Amino acid sequence: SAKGIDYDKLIVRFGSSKIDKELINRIERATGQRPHHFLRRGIFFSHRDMNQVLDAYENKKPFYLYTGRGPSSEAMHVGHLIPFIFTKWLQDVFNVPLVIQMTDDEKYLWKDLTLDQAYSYAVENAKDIIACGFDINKTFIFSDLDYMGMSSGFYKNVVKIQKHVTFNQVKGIFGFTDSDCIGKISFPAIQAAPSFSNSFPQIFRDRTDIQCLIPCAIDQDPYFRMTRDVAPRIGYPKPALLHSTFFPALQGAQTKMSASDPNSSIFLTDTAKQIKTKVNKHAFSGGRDTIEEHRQFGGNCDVDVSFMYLTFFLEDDDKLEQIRKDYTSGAMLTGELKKALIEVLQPLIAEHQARRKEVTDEIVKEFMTPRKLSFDFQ
Amino acid sequence: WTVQTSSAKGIDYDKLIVRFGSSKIDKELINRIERATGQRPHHFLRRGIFFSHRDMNQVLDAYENKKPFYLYTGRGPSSEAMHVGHLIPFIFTKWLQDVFNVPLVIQMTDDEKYLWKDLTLDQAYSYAVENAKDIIACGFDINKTFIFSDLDYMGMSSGFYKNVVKIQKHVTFNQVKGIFGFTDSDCIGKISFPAIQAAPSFSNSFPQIFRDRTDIQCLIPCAIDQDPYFRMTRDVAPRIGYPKPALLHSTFFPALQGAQTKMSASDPNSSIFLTDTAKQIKTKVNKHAFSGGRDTIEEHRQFGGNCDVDVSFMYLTFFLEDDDKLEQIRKDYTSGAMLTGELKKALIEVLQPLIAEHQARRKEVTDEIVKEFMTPRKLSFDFQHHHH
Ligand SMILES: Nc1ncnc2c1ncn2[C@@H]1O[C@H](COP(=O)(O)OC(=O)[C@@H](N)Cc2c[nH]c3ccccc23)[C@@H](O)[C@H]1O
Ligand SMILES: N[C@@H](Cc1c[nH]c2ccccc12)C(=O)O
Ligand SMILES: [Cl-]
Ligand SMILES: [Cl-]
Ligand SMILES: [Cl-]
Ligand SMILES: [Cl-]
Ligand SMILES: [Cl-]
Ligand SMILES: [Cl-]
Ligand SMILES: [Cl-]
Ligand SMILES: [Cl-]
Ligand SMILES: [Cl-]
Repeated sequence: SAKGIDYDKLIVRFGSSKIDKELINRIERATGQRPHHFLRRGIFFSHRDMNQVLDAYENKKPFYLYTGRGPSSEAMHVGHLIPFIFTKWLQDVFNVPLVIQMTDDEKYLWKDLTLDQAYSYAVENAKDIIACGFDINKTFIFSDLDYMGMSSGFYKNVVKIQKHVTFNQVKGIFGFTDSDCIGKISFPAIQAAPSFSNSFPQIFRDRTDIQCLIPCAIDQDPYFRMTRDVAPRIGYPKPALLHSTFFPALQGAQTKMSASDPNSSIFLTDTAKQIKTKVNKHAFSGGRDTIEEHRQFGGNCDVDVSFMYLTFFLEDDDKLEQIRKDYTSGAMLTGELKKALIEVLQPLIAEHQARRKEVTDEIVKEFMTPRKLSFDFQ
Repeated sequence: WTVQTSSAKGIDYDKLIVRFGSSKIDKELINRIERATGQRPHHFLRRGIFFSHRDMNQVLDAYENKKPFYLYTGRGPSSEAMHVGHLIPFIFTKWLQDVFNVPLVIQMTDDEKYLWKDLTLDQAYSYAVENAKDIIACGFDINKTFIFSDLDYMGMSSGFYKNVVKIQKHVTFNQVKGIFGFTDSDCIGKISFPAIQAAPSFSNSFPQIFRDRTDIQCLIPCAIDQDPYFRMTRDVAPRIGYPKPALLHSTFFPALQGAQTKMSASDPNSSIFLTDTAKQIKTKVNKHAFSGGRDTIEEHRQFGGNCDVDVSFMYLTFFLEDDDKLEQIRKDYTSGAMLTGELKKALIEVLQPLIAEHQARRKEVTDEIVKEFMTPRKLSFDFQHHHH
């Protein structure tokens, strides 16, 4: 479907629960802040135990944030930023510590990479993540390869989890086969491990009762569905989830943007010209065949990739609505909608590149150094 | 354990060597060890207890060309209960360390036991520490040996987990399915554990001790039941740029009721535990050690005893140091001149001081000592690793 995938159905067959006006109102109530547009516009549409997190936050109880990034390469696209942009907002609004897993071991196992390459992509991607604005005093960005060997609790949990997840379970959840290397088969435990606070003793005082909130693209849910199942089996609380939709590929919402097909992506390193070019020449249009027909029948926002992008990056709700109405009425031609998006993306990407340029190795190193964060858990 | 576990003579090891594709330790190899070490080869070697190997000549070539090599063996801490059989590989390894003068690495697989058994991480780990005491009691040099818990070292090593992952990358579920008989129903922890046992075969898993060196020859002494793990390790090694580990296989220490089984810590009276009192040792031998003697004393004087099925005699071949006395007991038992009671009495006079001495040495292992042994650190050996 050109309308993108059916998320309402995805929620159902996934067992998650939808983020309704009720939950969005509570989030605004508890925080006293207007909810981020990702929630208002349905971009972050699903969740698991978000009310629990809210209860905890409601009663001054602690909780922490956790997301990850598979460093497949030094090239990242705007799609990759969505969950991070949101996680950064969550960190500022709730003012909690954040844990960001860089699965360099995952990509070593799955791709034709060297340990050093994989590790090197984590460090490089971390600069982009730091460019999103995370507070150096409230966030630990770690590489699985490095951290496994310098944590008195990370591996211990990986093992616990490994004892409670069978090969059948992962064949059924992730689709592994008898031909997959043992590394792949047991990897899910690595990604599940950061859901438990005692995986990070340096930041949590050996405590294991701290609520964990995991914001992520819906495609990561199977790992945490599995995590939540074992949490009780090993005496730990279930991590909560906040699911986001996929950022659409240029060719159409039928697919999500993917570094695999570079033609469907707008990279964080693309020049202003390349951005303009990819949008004009490749962004699927919900507009009409001829401009005459466009003026007459108007465009279809529900399948127009450029409009969808504005939904993610145009913050002003009024300007977005105006644009929706004028495109739907024909008052605006896809060429203008296109130009409107381009004027939003170019600065968004240029600014990001400017931020990235500021994060030095000394800075990346501190972010990645296991340490006590400016929080007290006693 | 597959063929011969029915015969009273125990497993057929020469037929096991062919199956496993290993090499038999013959007189040439034994004499080469003697010439290379300037020592009389340990009796386990002289008597065929350590009968098989893989690349031992490679280790010897390296040693003779002044190249270095290190030792690697391990223990699965199923419980605090260790028996006489568990000492065999350690006693031999301790001899290998003194004789060749090389660093030693000993893996305590608490994670393996946590995976396979009904234990808590703290239990498994404490078993590692306790067992570590008995192992230290075998006389290992604290300046030449590093004993580590898996649960501990994994989380404090810059090279261990990396090698485990490299190994995990080159071993398929199918591969371990056909080697260890794993199945779709096992936990993922087990499926991949073989990589944990494989990892210490490579020197860069111990950066502190070998200074990031990646080419140091490794010798693994163990009971043949551990070979599968290393047939696998030897396979992946080249695939990941590392040298293959050499091996020295030992036979199984017999269970009291017969060489049909292997002495297992599960059967309290199938073994002579290191904690047993003099009286308990005496009792176990006389009452439970399968006899190769004849049904009646008359048949015995006429047709003599059978040393190939007699458990007490098998134990003597493992612990009676004096070759001549062992032969005399063998000759006399076979001729029927000696009764099983007398043979039994000889073994008891050997086992009691042995176990007594071990229990006494183990009492000398203070908390601080076990800690230093398990603390990653540079050992009394230097390795040069130059590069720009
Ligand atoms: N009946 C017997 N007769 C003689 N020696 C025996 C007997 N039963 C056990 N052993 C030796 O004891 C050590 C521990 O083996 P476990 O199976 O307890 O422990 C285990 O489960 C191993 N996977 C632990 C391990 C980890 N890495 C290693 C490297 C080499 C040898 C062993 C290991 C071993 O040295 C073993 O050869
Ligand atoms: N496995 C994810 C990265 C990741 C690890 N942990 C996470 C937690 C939340 C979101 C993503 C992650 C990927 O391949 O991209
Ligand atoms: Cl609603
Ligand atoms: Cl309400
Ligand atoms: Cl690839
Ligand atoms: Cl010979
Ligand atoms: Cl033999
Ligand atoms: Cl058990
Ligand atoms: Cl490799
Ligand atoms: Cl008589
Ligand atoms: Cl140098």
